[PDB]
Amino acid sequence: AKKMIPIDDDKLIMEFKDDATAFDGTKKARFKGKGWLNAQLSVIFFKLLEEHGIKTHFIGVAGGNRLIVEKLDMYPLEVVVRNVVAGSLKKRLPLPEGYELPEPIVELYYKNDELHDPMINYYHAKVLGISLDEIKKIEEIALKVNEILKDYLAKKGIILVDFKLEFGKDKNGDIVLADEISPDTCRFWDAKTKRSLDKDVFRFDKGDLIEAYKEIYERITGEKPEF
Amino acid sequence: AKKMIPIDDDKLIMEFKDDATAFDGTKKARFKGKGWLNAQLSVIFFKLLEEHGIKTHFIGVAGGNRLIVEKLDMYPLEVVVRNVVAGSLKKRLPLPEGYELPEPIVELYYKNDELHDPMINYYHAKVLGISLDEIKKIEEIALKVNEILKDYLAKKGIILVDFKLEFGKDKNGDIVLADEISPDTCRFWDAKTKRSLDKDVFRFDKGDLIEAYKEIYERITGEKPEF
Repeated sequence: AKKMIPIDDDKLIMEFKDDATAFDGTKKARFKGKGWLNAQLSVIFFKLLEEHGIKTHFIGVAGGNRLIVEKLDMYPLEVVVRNVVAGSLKKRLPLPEGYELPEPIVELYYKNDELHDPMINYYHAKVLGISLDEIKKIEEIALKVNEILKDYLAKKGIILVDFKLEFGKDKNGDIVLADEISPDTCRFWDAKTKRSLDKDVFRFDKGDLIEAYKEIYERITGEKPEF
Repeated sequence: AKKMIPIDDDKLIMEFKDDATAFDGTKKARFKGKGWLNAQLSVIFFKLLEEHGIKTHFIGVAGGNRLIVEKLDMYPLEVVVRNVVAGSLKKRLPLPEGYELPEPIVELYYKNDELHDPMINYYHAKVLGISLDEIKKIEEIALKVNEILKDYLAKKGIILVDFKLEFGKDKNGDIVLADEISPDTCRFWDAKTKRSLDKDVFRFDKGDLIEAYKEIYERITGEKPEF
């Protein structure tokens, strides 16, 4: 879905591709224009978060589907924030899809292909070299990001169901939001109909992925995508 | 492995059986005298913890393989403390069996047969009705229990690799250690040889289960079991 291209010690290129993968690599397809949409939406979200005082790796656009991003010492984590029950949570808590959580859930996943990205807690993280203070800072950022995105999206008739973040550390030792923010990494439901406007359309053949991602883009920007 | 028999609102009978189960019920066998050993060892450990100020459900012995225990509102948790890498941890962190942890790991598991007892974090626990203060108290108790047991066992040439606890709440709202403490619920390794003196002998056919459990009993008591 994405390619990283080194420029120097300070920055690199993050390039969004049209490739889509699901179910641990077993499902694959290419969607023309997906890269452009995910790149554009990431930029929109990064800029919004920066305005709200969230440090992100976003530096600038490099034309096409390319972003210039800050080089970081990456944490081997995927940080998932969940507002509504969906996806893997249904296999952890006996709650139905669509269940409204009384407060957000934050889950930490250890990025490790061989172990298939298992969930971890604060004690496992410490063994991996991540201090409890770092973990607390990471979850604090993720929860603030959640508030900003959910509020922003709700005013555009979209329910932020859940989303996945990655983080790294900059040269000052500050924790910086990295990776992407897109319909690939978030669950987005229409507020009126509850239908998926995200990667679940591809995961479960709910319709046309490109049309769903365009709809998100159009609702957010107020204009049709130019590509 | 165990049966619970209600007496009244204050207490019940916890009875230890000779049955052994492994790998989610797929492996079964009966070991003559296992119930007696697990009952006796639980009593020994409960008494030791009580002397060190740990609240446990232990009230008294009711002859044979029967303990009288306090009735509690049980938490739907299994709390696992790990000092040495073994078992399921090898599938979560890329560390070898026998790896010495820099500090103990505490894992919370949601007791739910349908979901196969998935691991959970503090956020999932809150959704299940368990406050962060309760979770903190539970882990504090578990970590203290760990120190007491590991110190006690090391002076008898046994390495406490890991163990599993359950807890409930008494009528005063205090958090009380429940279930059992035995070679069924702990990993015990000989300090000299590193060989299993616990349920792993049954799990992986490492030898005679009864002989292993007797050895633990003999090392702890200083005398051969009478049954």
